[PDB]
Amino acid sequence: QKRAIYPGTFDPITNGHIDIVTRATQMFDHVILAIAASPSKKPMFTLEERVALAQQATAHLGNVEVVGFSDLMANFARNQHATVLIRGLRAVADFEYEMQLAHMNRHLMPELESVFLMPSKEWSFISSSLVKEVARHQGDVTHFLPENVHQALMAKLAV
Amino acid sequence: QKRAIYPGTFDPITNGHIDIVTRATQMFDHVILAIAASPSKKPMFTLEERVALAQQATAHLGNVEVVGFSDLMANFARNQHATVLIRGLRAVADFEYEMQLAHMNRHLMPELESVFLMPSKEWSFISSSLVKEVARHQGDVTHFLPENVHQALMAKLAV
Amino acid sequence: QKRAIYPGTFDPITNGHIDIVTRATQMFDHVILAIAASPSKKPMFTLEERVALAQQATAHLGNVEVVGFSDLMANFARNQHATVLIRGLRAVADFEYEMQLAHMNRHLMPELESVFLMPSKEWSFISSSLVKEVARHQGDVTHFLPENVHQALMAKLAV
Amino acid sequence: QKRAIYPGTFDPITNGHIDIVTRATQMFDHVILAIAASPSKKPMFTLEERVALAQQATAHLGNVEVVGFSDLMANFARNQHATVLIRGLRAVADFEYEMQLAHMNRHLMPELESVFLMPSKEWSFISSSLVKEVARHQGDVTHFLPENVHQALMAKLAV
Amino acid sequence: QKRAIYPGTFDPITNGHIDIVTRATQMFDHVILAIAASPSKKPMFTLEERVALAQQATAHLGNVEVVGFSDLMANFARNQHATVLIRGLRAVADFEYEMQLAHMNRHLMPELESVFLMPSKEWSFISSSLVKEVARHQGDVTHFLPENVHQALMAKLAV
Amino acid sequence: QKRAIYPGTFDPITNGHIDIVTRATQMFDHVILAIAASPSKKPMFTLEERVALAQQATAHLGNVEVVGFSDLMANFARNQHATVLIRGLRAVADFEYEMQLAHMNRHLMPELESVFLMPSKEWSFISSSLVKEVARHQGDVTHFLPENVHQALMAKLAV
Ligand SMILES: Cc1nc2cccc(O)c2[nH]1
Ligand SMILES: Cc1nc2cccc(O)c2[nH]1
Ligand SMILES: Cc1nc2cccc(O)c2[nH]1
Ligand SMILES: Cc1nc2cccc(O)c2[nH]1
Ligand SMILES: Cc1nc2cccc(O)c2[nH]1
Ligand SMILES: Cc1nc2cccc(O)c2[nH]1
Ligand SMILES: [Cl-]
Ligand SMILES: [Cl-]
Ligand SMILES: [Cl-]
Repeated sequence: QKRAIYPGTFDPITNGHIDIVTRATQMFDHVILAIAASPSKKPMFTLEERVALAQQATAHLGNVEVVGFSDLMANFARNQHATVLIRGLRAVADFEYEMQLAHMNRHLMPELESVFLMPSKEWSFISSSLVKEVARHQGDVTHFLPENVHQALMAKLAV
Repeated sequence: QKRAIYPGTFDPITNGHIDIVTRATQMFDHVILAIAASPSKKPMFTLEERVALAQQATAHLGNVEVVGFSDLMANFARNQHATVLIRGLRAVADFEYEMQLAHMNRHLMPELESVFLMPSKEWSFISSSLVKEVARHQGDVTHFLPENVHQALMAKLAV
Repeated sequence: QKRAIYPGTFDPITNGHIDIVTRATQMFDHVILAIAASPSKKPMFTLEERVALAQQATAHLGNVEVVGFSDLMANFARNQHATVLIRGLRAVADFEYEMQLAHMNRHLMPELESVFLMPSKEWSFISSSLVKEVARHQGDVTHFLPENVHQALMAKLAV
Repeated sequence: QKRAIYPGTFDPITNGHIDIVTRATQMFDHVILAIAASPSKKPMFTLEERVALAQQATAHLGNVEVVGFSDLMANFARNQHATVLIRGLRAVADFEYEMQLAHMNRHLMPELESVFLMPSKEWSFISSSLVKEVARHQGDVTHFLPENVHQALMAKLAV
Repeated sequence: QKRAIYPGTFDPITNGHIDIVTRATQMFDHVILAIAASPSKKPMFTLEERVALAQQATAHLGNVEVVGFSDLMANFARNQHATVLIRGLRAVADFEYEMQLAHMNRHLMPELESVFLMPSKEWSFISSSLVKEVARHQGDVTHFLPENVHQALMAKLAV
Repeated sequence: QKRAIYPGTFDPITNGHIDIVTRATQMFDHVILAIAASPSKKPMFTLEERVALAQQATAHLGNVEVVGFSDLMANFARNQHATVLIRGLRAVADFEYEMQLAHMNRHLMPELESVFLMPSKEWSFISSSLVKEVARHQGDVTHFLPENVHQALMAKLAV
């Protein structure tokens, strides 16, 4: 009945993302983990890779649905019959950008309510960007990623 | 099914608060607007005034319950069987303090989720303290308050 | 007599920019809207496009002069006999970068005073970057741009 | 023609304030240095002390007028026929509070423009409160104050 | 050879403080844990209580010296022949205020270097004030304090 | 005996960097100025150029060692037997990113203590990026760079 969308680039999905979507499923009946194509960010993993990684990483959560999209997130939320948009908040830079996004999304879809969750202390200082940078220099990021994602990141960089 | 609390001092309740609680009622089945006694900040309105003002200002919202409390926010939420704690986010200063409170509340009550809502642009720059400061110095705050609150504030300041 | 420069990339000029330059004209006798070439930012519109867009968008303001430039803004301000440099302030990230810029410009031209204006609430959460991103995904940005700019942005993306 | 007000508590006026008001006088025809009674913060110097100190410290500026006021900043600016309100910006904490005040002042007096000036690097880390705190604890604040203010502060602290 | 001071009110000392001072002892030969009398903030524990609590809580650290002081931090560091001043950084609000203090301390004592340490994620969201606030309102703060401090806090709050 | 690493891209090294490393040498017995290859940032100067520039710029400091590296900084610090990692803190954006880095480095090398220094007021608003931008537009940056670096930057841009 209550449907929420959790959009992001998820390049790749981290334990921080896993924490947020898990909390979302404890709050709403159905959660769409929505992976934006984000070509402007030149992602390391293709959209199809990121969807598969997230599907495996969230298979244990019964009310999570992983979908990729290139639409405007506001339209995609409407077309998923979502009335809640989930984002995790990490730092001041996040907050300020999320504010901009939320006000734009409110303009585009006024009945879509943006709600923010604060991550666990364990994940409050990591990001996909940071994890990739450490991995690019062969540092150990097993603690920060789902097993399947760590394998795929290692495999990716080994090529 | 989902019970949420929206705690604060509400000294007095503003249109920013009304915006946040209205958004909350569109998200959750039952919202407790929880008014802290907050003696340490020496509020302008008494607790009984603040509760009465907030009840009148939210009477049109069918699933809002206005309740006073003097306990720790987490203790009151636990006793009310609430699993969601609503907070509005205004500025960076908000965010950092709310981050603190959220991590403390997660420690005190792990089954309580803190969710942050974003106010309309219309109310993004006001607070109870700013409204009181302007009104005390003979500025016009009509636009920022429910009618009943505006009347009570004028009466208060006329001493 | 009092001459001010309002420099920026204006890729493209938004209603937020229009608000700032309009306020500038209410404060100073002559305002130079100065469009930096900004090749490092790889702008969507060429400098000649951006100048024409801004000229049309500000034609109703009698004391606005639109000029493009690739010089150091401090030298360009001196060569325009400007003693005030206008910038609009939006978020914390803006403020911190504008501070850096102002201190550098003060080093380069000590008699050029940098003054900052805060935008209307309506435009406090938009930017050229955000508007382009929404438009790239076919979202409606008519509310955020001058008519001529919206047409040109639509036309640009339709190719 | 252009009348600007520079309001504050100036308890006491520092070289940071002198820097800001000096820059203002180079921008606008007439600058009112407006000293708030500010009883709620319990100032160290009385209003008559603060006005006298500021007058002496700005006597070399021909187009500065030092005036005390107890009204709302917007009410005083309106009554003084000022169309510019000067504020100095120091840090992020400044910025966010000044943003609030600016939006409130625009609501209260739309014909009043808030303009923000940036202090010299020399004064970017001081405030009246910090200076008083250092001086009270037997630290050297000579570098941060006009001579007349430094003398009065020593006299005050000798009690 | 290197003497460092770690000043604060420590009202009361928390596991965050213990973390910072422990890291300091691993960096410098001798660390003075300097407890400010700080009457202006009206501390919950007296100075003699705060010193006694901190001594017990740091007895396992061989190169820590706990000392009370009522002078300016810079004056005390000079008199203790310390050339390093330790401060912990928690949030953005910390950072900006510490930046101020550091620039003032460099002016007052140029031969004193301010170094900023970062607390563990475990303690990154707590402070003495937050701990007192939670404990006063019947919240569990056992995890955040040394055992001896927890006992003294309970005793204090039982009044 | 006490060994510290000061890592960064140093593209090119500025007087701000010189201030930080100089302060580091006043605090620790041996300082490794470590220049990260940073190919993702597409540096203006090659690693070998940046090392030579930094060597010349720090030749007057007896206990500075300039080394380039492409390793993970945490591993490089271990392999240099460094137990302190120095970073200068400039703005809020710096602080938030440095926090992320420090927590990651603590995960990778728990006995490596990250310590932050606040730069002199003179250099608190400059960066390699800003200096390059001014130089690209033929503005005078002699005040911000060591002589040898200014020459090399001029030479670079003259080609
Ligand atoms: C892909 C995408 N970028 C956006 C930016 C703002 C609002 C939206 O709905 C957006 N969707
Ligand atoms: C009254 C009150 N102060 C708090 C501080 C932290 C957490 C809480 O739940 C609190 N409740
Ligand atoms: C194009 C341009 N970038 C600048 C950076 C700093 C100062 C200036 O005057 C600048 N002009
Ligand atoms: C004394 C005073 N407090 C204010 C708050 C907001 C706006 C104003 O103009 C104010 N004046
Ligand atoms: C007690 C005290 N307040 C201070 C403020 C600035 C610098 C210092 O060294 C201080 N010490
Ligand atoms: C080159 C490099 N990037 C890093 C990011 C995090 C930690 C490290 O140790 C790093 N080293
Ligand atoms: Cl209380
Ligand atoms: Cl007052
Ligand atoms: Cl004190």
